[PDB]
Amino acid sequence: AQYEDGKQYTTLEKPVAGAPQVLEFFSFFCPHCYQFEEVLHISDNVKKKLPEGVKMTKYHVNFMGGDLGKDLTQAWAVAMALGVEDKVTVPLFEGVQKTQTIRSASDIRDVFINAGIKGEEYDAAWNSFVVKSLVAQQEKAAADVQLRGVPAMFVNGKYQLNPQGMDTSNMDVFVQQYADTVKYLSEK
Repeated sequence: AQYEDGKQYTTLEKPVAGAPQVLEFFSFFCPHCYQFEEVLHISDNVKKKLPEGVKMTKYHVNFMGGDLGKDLTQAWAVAMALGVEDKVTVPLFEGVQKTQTIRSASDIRDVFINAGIKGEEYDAAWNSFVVKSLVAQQEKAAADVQLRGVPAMFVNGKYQLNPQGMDTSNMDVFVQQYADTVKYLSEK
């Protein structure tokens, strides 16, 4: 066929029931993640090709960048709870990987303050049990699926994107292939 298991995707040996329809994992320490977000806009171009009714989930992971890696997972939980993902994703990536001004929880916080979320609002969110459960979810979802590397996308808890099996000579072509694949997997 044109899409083959082991080529553009792999199948999970141990399918994850009740998983989000399109589930994506990343880390602000992850260099391909930076690429995926700021150069390629993967999440975005996938959405543009998903059918009606399909929700997209994105989670941060702990296994990169030690202590600040966990801090980043909690802050992403804050971002999700407050609905400010789109206002912090870029300053977080650049603060971790470009300018390297993110070294502590306090620097993560500064990014939110600069993005216009209020101090009190952030600290309350930061400490809330709603953020605790949201952290728990991020970890649970990663745990369910063997997760040892990012970026990673899983469709219907069953299939995992395999970008190493796609051409990278042209970036636009890589994105569309990636996106079309998710759509195919989506419909399967």
